[PDB]
Amino acid sequence: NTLQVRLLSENARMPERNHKTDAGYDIFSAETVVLEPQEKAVIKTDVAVSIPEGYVGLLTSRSGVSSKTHLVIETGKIDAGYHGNLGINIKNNAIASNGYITPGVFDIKGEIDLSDAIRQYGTYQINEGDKLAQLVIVPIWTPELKQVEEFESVF
Amino acid sequence: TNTLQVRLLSENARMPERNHKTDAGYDIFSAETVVLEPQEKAVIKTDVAVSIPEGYVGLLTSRSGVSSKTHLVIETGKIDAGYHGNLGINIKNNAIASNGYITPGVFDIKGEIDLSDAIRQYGTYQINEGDKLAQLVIVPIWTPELKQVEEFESVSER
Amino acid sequence: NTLQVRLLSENARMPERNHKTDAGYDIFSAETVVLEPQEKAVIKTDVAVSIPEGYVGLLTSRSGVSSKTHLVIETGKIDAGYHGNLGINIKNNAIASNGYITPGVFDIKGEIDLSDAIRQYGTYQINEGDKLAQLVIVPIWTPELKQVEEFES
Ligand SMILES: O=c1ccn([C@H]2C[C@H](O)[C@@H](COP(=O)(O)NP(=O)(O)OP(=O)(O)O)O2)c(=O)[nH]1
Ligand SMILES: O=c1ccn([C@H]2C[C@H](O)[C@@H](COP(=O)(O)NP(=O)(O)OP(=O)(O)O)O2)c(=O)[nH]1
Ligand SMILES: O=c1ccn([C@H]2C[C@H](O)[C@@H](COP(=O)(O)NP(=O)(O)OP(=O)(O)O)O2)c(=O)[nH]1
Ligand SMILES: [Mg+2]
Ligand SMILES: [Mg+2]
Ligand SMILES: [Mg+2]
Repeated sequence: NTLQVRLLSENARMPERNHKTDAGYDIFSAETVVLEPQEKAVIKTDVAVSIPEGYVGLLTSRSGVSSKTHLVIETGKIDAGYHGNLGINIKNNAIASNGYITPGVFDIKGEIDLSDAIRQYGTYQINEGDKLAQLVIVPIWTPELKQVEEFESVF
Repeated sequence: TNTLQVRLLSENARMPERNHKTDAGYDIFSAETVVLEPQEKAVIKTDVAVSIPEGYVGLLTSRSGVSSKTHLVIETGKIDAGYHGNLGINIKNNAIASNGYITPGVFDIKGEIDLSDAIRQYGTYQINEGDKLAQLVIVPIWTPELKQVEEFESVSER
Repeated sequence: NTLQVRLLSENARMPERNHKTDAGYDIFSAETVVLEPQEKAVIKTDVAVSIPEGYVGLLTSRSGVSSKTHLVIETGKIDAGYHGNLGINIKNNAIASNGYITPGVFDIKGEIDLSDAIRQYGTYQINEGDKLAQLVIVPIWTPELKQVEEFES
């Protein structure tokens, strides 16, 4: 069995399962997005996948990025019927600077890069080609629902 | 197999929906109308019980639309097999303290503004009874016996 | 049908499957960590597991802790080939105190316990041995990727 991947642009990058021990496929950003404190965005990956029916994709966060930054990704559930552009549902959860601006910006590693503008402190800049998320595909059970008045089994 | 038993617990409850055979989960609806102000938490009653078979888990989780377009944050709940109680949606309005700013309207799960009966704080969401708020995705699980060891041995692939 | 578990210290505790009908294994903290508003930390469990290839661990939250407190755990993905100390990626999401301090601290149950110092309000204290998270293991599909110009059946 094989999983079809379709690159939707020149900025897209084939997801990578580097190590046979890895559970997921490394997902890359396909755009450069500046994300200020408390701001939400959907980072385009320019990647389409054709997941077979009987599975679900979990487009989810990386432990490193999650633990070292205020970038919060909401785990996306990829259906078999979705052949469109995979988006990373992200938010910069840092508190508003209320004024403090510095000539640098934070990256997904937590380190500081030189920036084109003097932007608010706690601003992250997601660069094109960044390992931003991972895709873990798991089998699903999708039976038919039967309404009963009582079950036949026993916070 | 190929059947999941569902119990509607009240007149406000609504049968979960698998719209498309291509969908991975079942859409879950709210069984109550809840006003939720900034930074407030609640557990939304669905008035729905399910009987998940042994060897599986339910993931009561968010919808991408609601999550991306609003400040409504659902913490993905893990529904165990043998759990026949009311499924609750673990929700929080993650909007910032609106200070004193109040408007005659409230936000819905779509992000749009509705006219309200009271003048509430800006960023207040109102979850309406019957709203498609979350989805239930059922996944198989591995629940082996645990063996404490001093050192790990290699293991064959699944 | 067995999973290898290694306890890495005296503070460690064997994960427990609560009713045996349950899907995950309750994980306990092996350390005492005081966590103030908006602070992030990785709570050591001092427990290693060897999950075989073809599975993923979901180190995720408990509904009680999650719904009753401001403690936010990001679900960690435990790969096969990770045989190290399992860490709980946690954050006290309580709002920045205005400067308010009380002689007590909040617990993972939401109740107030007396602490040795007068700390900021909304500060949580995770105690050694606290049932903090659970581990749910699910099978995974890791096929080979084939790039296409257009999708087929
Ligand atoms: O909360 C966590 C998350 C991950 N882990 C482990 C499991 C996983 O195998 C490893 C991190 O893997 P991820 O892919 O989730 N993040 P990252 O890509 O940053 O780590 P690495 O560079 O090693 O691949 O650390 C924990 O112990 N606790
Ligand atoms: O973050 C993402 C990115 C993409 N997607 C893709 C994959 C999925 O199949 C599709 C819709 O997923 P949801 O069911 O979570 N969105 P929603 O329920 O709000 O609307 P709809 O089901 O009508 O698309 O969009 C996400 O779900 N989350
Ligand atoms: O959001 C929800 C809604 C319902 N439930 C149900 C299903 C689950 O079987 C039951 C308990 O789930 P958890 O183990 O994750 N929470 P907790 O550990 O606090 O409760 P318990 O002591 O029963 O294990 O509550 C959730 O877990 N999360
Ligand atoms: Mg990784
Ligand atoms: Mg949907
Ligand atoms: Mg539990």
